[PDB]
Amino acid sequence: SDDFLWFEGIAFPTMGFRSETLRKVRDEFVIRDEDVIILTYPKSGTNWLAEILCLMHSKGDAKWIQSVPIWERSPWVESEIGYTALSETESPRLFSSHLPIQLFPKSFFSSKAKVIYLMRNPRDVLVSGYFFWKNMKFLKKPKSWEEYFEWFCQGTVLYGSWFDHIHGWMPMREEKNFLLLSYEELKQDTGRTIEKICQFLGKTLEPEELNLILKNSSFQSMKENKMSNYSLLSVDYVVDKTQLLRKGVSGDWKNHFTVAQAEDFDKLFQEKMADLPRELFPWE
Ligand SMILES: C[C@]12CC[C@H](O)CC1=CC[C@@H]1[C@@H]2CC[C@]2(C)C(=O)CC[C@@H]12
Repeated sequence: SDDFLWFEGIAFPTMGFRSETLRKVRDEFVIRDEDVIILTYPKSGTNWLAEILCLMHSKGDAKWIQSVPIWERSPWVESEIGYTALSETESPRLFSSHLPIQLFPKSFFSSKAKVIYLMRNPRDVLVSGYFFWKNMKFLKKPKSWEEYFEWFCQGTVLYGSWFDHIHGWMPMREEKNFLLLSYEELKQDTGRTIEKICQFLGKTLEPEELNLILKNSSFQSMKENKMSNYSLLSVDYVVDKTQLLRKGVSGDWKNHFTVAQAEDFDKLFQEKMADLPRELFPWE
C-alpha cells in the first residue's frame, strides 16, 4: 500500500480502484459484439479520440461533448465508477481501457466487438506523464526528472512498461475487428484519419454532417474544451489546480531531454523493439 495498488505485477492509482473489481474484469465481465472500445497506454491521446467518436454518433451536433464529462460519456471499465455504470448500460456501448492484454476481459476474445488502438512517440508520453502524475495527491511522487526517467524505462510506473504494453497488443493487428492508429497521423491529417475510422466502423455520413464533425474536431478546439482536458478535477484530488492548464509540458520532448538522455534512449528503443518492423513507428 506504499502509494499505489499493486495487482498481478502492475501498479494502479490509489483512489478509485479495488483489487476485486480488477479480478472480475478478467473473469466475469461480458463483452458484446456491438460494443466499441478505445485502447491506449496512458497520455497517448485518449481524450481527443473519444471526442471524435461522440461527434460521429451525434452527426456533428456538439452540446454533448460540451455538456457531459469524458469519464461519463466514455468510461474506464477497470475503475469502480466505470464498471458499475457499464454493467447496466444499453447497447450500443462506447468505453475505454488502459489495461495491457493479459488483464483484459476473457470474454472479448470470443467476440466480434470492434477495438481502436492508438499509440504515440514514447518520449512525449514520458514528459506528459511526468508533469501530470507529480501533480496528483495520494500518488507516489518522484524526487526528480532523472529519477522518473529511470522508472519509466524499467517499467515501475502506473500501468507498467510502455515496451511490454505495445508488444502484447501488436499481434492482433491484422484481425478484422481491430484498427491501429498513431497520434502523429491524427494530428498531421485529422480529416484523412476521420475517414479511416468511418470506414472501419461501417457507418455512413451525409456531406453537411461530415462538415460539422470536421469543424468541431480540430486540435485547437480539443485543447480548450473543459469537458475533455481534465480541468474539471476537484481541488480534493489535485495538488495545485492552477498548473493543470500549464503549457509546454504535454509533449515537446526536445525541450526536456538532455542530448545524452536522447542518445541513450535511441539505443534502448532499437534494442527492445528489434523483433518488430521498424516502419510501423512513424517518428525518428
Ligand atoms: C482520471 C485520471 C486521469 C486521466 C487518465 O487517462 C485516467 C485517470 C485514472 C485515475 C485518476 C486520474 C486523475 C487523478 C486521480 C483522481 C488521482 O489522484 C488518483 C486516481 C486518479
